[PDB]
Amino acid sequence: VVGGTEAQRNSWPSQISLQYRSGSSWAHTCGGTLIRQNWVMTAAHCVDRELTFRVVVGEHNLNQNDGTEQYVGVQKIVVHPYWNTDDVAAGYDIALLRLAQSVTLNSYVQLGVLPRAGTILANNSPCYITGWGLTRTNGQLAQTLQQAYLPTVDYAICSSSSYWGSTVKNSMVCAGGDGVRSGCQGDSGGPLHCLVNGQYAVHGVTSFVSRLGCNVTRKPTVFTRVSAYISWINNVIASN
Ligand SMILES: *[C@](=O)([C]([N]C(=O)[C]1[C][C][C]N1C(=O)[C]([N]C(=O)C1=[C][C]=C(C([O])=O)[C]=[C]1)[C]([C])[C])[C]([C])[C])C(F)(F)F
Ligand SMILES: [Ca+2]
Repeated sequence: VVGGTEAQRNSWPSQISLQYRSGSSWAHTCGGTLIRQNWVMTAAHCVDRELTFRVVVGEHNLNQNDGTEQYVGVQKIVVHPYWNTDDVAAGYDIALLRLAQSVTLNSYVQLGVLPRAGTILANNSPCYITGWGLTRTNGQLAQTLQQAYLPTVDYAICSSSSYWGSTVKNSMVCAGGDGVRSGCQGDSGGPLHCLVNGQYAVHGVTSFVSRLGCNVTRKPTVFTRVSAYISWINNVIASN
């Protein structure tokens, strides 16, 4: 997150860290959202890769023992069947991960609230991106979980030529584009939390940014629209 602030440790309890094995160690690669005690929602591009993964729930600081983490294996990966490798603009950038165990819930570990199917946010709706991604274009991961306020940019504006044009589809959410705040590498797969009728729900799965940088004016961060995939999600869970 470029232009982030440190999240309180109990603000975003559905955020997870998706990590890959690196020798003797584990490295954060993507975010995700805990959606069942044994299921995580992330981006397809995070997991359509030759890596071995684990999930950390109750994670705040990637570099320090928080005393709240649960570390769990990834047992099954279900990428959306219409995802195309290395092709974010074609959409379908979503995957579900069945965890090797069911995590226990607490103020640091909660299921993400998902929107009802079909729900679309009014332009300029209040949302926060969260994650440990780069804090500057070509920078480094955050240590502590970051948040940034990214108001939505509706499809009509976002798909206009001054914004993303035809790159953006109606199965995506755009948010931000102020030139200061954005997602950046390592935020991918995490939640976009939007406040509607007094409740935060996870409306987006972080997907991609501009070829010119992370924080680029009129190039909002782009997310998979969760509410377009409710039936898909439910079918995967029910079949696995
Ligand atoms: C995420 O944390 C990360 N996402 C990305 O880096 C994604 C994954 C593929 C590359 N990518 C990008 O965001 C890149 N953009 C594009 O590849 C792209 C831009 C424009 C168009 C188009 O048609 O208009 C098509 C593709 C940029 C250049 C890095 C963050 C940024 C959410 C992780 F991948 F894990 F790093
Ligand atoms: Ca930690």
